[PDB]
Amino acid sequence: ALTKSQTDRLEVLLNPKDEISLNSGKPFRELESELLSRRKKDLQQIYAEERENYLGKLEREITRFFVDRGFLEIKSPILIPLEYIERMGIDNDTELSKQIFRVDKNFCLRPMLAPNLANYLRKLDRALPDPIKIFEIGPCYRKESDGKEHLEEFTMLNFCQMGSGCTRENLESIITDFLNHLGIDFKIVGDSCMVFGDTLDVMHGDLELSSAVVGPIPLDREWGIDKPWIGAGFGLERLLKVKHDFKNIKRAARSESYYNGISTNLHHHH
Amino acid sequence: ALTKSQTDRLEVLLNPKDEISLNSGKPFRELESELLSRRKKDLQQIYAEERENYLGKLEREITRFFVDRGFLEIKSPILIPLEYIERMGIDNDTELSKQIFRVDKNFCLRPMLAPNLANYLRKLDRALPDPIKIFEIGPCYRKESDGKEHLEEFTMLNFCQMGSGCTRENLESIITDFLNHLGIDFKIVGDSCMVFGDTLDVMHGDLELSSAVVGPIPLDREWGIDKPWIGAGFGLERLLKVKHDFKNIKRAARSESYYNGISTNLHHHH
Ligand SMILES: Nc1ncnc2c1ncn2[C@@H]1O[C@H](COP(=O)(O)OC(=O)[C@@H](N)CCCC[NH2+]C(=O)OCCc2ccco2)[C@@H](O)[C@H]1O
Ligand SMILES: Nc1ncnc2c1ncn2[C@@H]1O[C@H](COP(=O)(O)OC(=O)[C@@H](N)CCCC[NH2+]C(=O)OCCc2ccco2)[C@@H](O)[C@H]1O
Ligand SMILES: [Mg+2]
Ligand SMILES: [Mg+2]
Ligand SMILES: [Mg+2]
Ligand SMILES: [Mg+2]
Repeated sequence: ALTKSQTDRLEVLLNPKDEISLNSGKPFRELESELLSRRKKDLQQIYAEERENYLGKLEREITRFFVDRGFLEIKSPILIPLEYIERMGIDNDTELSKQIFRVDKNFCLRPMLAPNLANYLRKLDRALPDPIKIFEIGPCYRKESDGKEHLEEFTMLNFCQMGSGCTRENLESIITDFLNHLGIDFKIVGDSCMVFGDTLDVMHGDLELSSAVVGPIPLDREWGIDKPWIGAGFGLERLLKVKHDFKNIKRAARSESYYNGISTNLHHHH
Repeated sequence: ALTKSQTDRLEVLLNPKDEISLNSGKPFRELESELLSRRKKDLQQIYAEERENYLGKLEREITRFFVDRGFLEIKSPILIPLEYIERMGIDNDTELSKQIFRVDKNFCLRPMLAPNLANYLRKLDRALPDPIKIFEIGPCYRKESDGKEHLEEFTMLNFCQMGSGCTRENLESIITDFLNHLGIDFKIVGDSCMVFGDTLDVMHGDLELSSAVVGPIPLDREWGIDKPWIGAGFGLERLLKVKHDFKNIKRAARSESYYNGISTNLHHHH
């Protein structure tokens, strides 16, 4: 019989495609040696052939998709003023407020892309023709209980449009074209959150890929926005989790422990 | 005569290619209106044509260069254990130690990529053939006096090789092939730093593009490295500064104030 420590170690080395059972009586060593060989060969093939990191590669694929559809690529600060949190309507006694990583006294790691993108929409409206279409991909941060679907350090895509064409129909059509491009099935369900109000959540089974919003909303005034807008935020690690059938989202994260979902800890267990 | 406030505002709107003088007596308005028109047209053309962010585009170009030359693309954590700082030989009473953004009690924003990459080298050595070649591009953080050449939030490339081929000659040859690819002239000068010891600094005039190291070094033991290695770190914003002849590195940074070196603040000054 395998101990919990042993079972945990074999789970680390097991990949979704494997058809190997941890409950069929084989000694821990036979199982560990088999899996280590498979994972070493997996890394050897990546190194010999493509050499691209899944998170980087997905960012690049997504970037191409939105640039080709007329959206401006944004790269904004990750370390942001703490004041942006308050101004997003996140009161400091709320749950999301307790998820913020504070830095020094007056800054934080951004938990979302929206405030920076709201500032870009306002500013670009002075220069660009209608409709204004922009997107950003990059790191975001939230203190979490984690579990299998949450990370403290994750990667968000947020695209948005402001001016004409900002209807629920167009928003759903963009989401549909995007997830069709990635080859991911989904449904849309109505939900709500404290910050934006009513949302359209993009679901893969019970897993939330995205929350999306059809503006305008009352918050807009605080960011100097006064036109219709639509936008959606997606977690890249969640997209990878679905695409590669990972059981735990940690396999898709920035990590020292996994590379393209393959364990980097290829020592023997004792 | 222009006030300091006026001169500063016009400097924000001026771009390197402009042949417009702020010292030839024209009223502030004539100058401000001219520059605003140029910058709006610059943004309009980016939006109509390419839509790519310089920092993102450069990351993608660099990634392709190193992947095609046999280096594995790494995406590791930005938020790292504070203990990694100590173990890099950065004592807490040193100057670099005072540049660290601490997060909670036991973490920090990484000020460099090396510790994460050292862990990857050690781990991948259990799986990959000689030589092991890896690189990472991403955000790094240092409290700075700033000025025209430093940012608190910047983007580093670090490539490294471990095993065979880890000579000064090969390191210089990679650096040369890389900067030749980017179309940037440079020289190499010997320097030294507290962490790695003797370095080879890659200079464009008086501007440091990179520090590079030929190992092994005594620090290696603390990271479980015991083979020869070579590596170099480059700032992407510094590369952009040179490529686009920016006067201030802030034009190349993740920002809400500049997009591809063009001011996003296109209001009228009073
Ligand atoms: N902990 C953790 N780990 C992994 N993935 C995670 C995660 N937490 C979230 N995700 C993934 O991100 C997606 C979106 O997160 P969310 O909390 O549901 O939604 C928001 O953060 C929100 N900002 C998304 C965009 C809403 C539309 N708003 C917008 O476009 O604003 C644009 C500009 C503007 C105008 C006025 C105001 O702002 C999760 O679904 C998950 O995948
Ligand atoms: N504040 C600020 N703003 C803009 N750009 C900045 C900046 N500070 C630095 N830069 C740019 O980064 C380049 C490198 O920074 P550095 O301090 O000179 O050098 C280092 O950080 C160092 N880690 C670079 C790599 C050295 C080689 N080491 C390595 O490859 O390790 C690999 C693994 C290993 C094995 C054993 C131990 O580790 C600046 O030149 C500037 O452009
Ligand atoms: Mg949540
Ligand atoms: Mg949601
Ligand atoms: Mg320095
Ligand atoms: Mg240096």
